[PDB]
Amino acid sequence: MNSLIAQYPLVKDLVALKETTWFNPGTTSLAEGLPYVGLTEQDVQDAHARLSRFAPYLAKAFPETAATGGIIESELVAIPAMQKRLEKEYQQPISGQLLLKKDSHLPISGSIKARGGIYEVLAHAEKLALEAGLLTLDDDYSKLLSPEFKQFFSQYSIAVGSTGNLGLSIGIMSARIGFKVTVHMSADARAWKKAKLRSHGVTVVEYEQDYGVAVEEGRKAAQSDPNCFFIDDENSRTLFLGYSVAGQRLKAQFAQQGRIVDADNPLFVYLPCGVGGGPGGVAFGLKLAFGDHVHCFFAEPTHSPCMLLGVHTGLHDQISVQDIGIDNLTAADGLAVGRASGFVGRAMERLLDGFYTLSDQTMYDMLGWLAQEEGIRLEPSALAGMAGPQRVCASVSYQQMHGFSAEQLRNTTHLVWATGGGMVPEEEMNQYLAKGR
Ligand SMILES: *Cc1c(COP(=O)(O)O)cnc(C)c1O
Ligand SMILES: [K+]
Repeated sequence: MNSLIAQYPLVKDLVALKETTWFNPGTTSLAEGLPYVGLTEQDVQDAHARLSRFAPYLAKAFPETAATGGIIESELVAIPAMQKRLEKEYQQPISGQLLLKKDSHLPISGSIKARGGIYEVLAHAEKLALEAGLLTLDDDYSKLLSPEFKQFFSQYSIAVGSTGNLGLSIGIMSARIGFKVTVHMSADARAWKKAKLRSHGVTVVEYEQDYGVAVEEGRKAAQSDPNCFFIDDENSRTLFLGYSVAGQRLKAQFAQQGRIVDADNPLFVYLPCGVGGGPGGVAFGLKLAFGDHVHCFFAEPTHSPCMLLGVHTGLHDQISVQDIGIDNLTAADGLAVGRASGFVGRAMERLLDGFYTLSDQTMYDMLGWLAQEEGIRLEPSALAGMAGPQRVCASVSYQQMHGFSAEQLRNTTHLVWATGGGMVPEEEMNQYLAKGR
């Protein structure tokens, strides 16, 4: 701990809550890193194909998706006005072009969890219906909307411990399928989230104290309860694969928009990081899409640097931020995770270029500037990636490490991955806007 600090001087900066940037000196080629992921392009394509089978279902189940034929995807937009504002405010040029991926605006649940969380639920539904002999892979999955199917899914239950987007996404999707669903939340969690889940028929259970203990107790009660599936965001490869679908979806958007990614036109992507499933899965999908020419960076609150700590020390989930005296208290509630994933750090470290932290105030400030400059309103967690471009462009050592020429830097695309905000009510959004400077 001080034993850690002695071996890893960077840990002093973390304990001091200093905004920190760590470039990974151990990245590898895609070919060299792939064996360690434990998943393949075929696994990723099976996820695309599964979401395709569900498209006719989703188009009917969630009519908000009818216009996209039941595909759950988000806009890729250019934010050059925000680019200029960031350059002005932090006095660091951003080379090339700044873009924003609006996972904050995915349909159904308005966050990145509309990828992994929804996918997990649909995969579970499909597996059950297939094993029951009620569905085949060639069926029109619209049939899952029937009263008979709703009865069938009601014979199984799903539970989540989440006060945020994971619970919102899993709850909404599971209730529509017809599972019995329970979301376990602290009593202090925002009313609008509980109202929303309840409006969808989700049972929201609240705990006035010992919430973390409550979730562990729920997870154990489910562990030996055969028809309850308690979501495990620390270990689920299915969540990870659901997120990874973003890689080819993004590649297709770049192609449509006429945007090149190659050795002479690198893509740098900046991904907010909680437990690591979301950014890790997205990063894996990106690497399969773009190979060595995409460079991914994870972004965490200074009060919650669990993945940076885990990868930097090589301890991964064997260490928590609380182990080094950091409080895990942050306005970035989607990122307030004290211990990294059970598998993402080891799976992905060879394929991740860097990890950095930013303070709550920095998130609030940028949140305001983005509303002012681009008219896009996000939750604080979804601004973590927005600091990334200037961390990278400021670092000569990173650039020399990878051998970027000034011309490559000029032709770089910087993509900030926005992860939530679209479903946040006006009141809460106004509160976020009031906190920036
Ligand atoms: C889920 C989430 C993330 C990333 O979370 P992981 O726990 O790493 O999968 C980032 N931003 C928001 C708003 C989220 O809800
Ligand atoms: K984190």
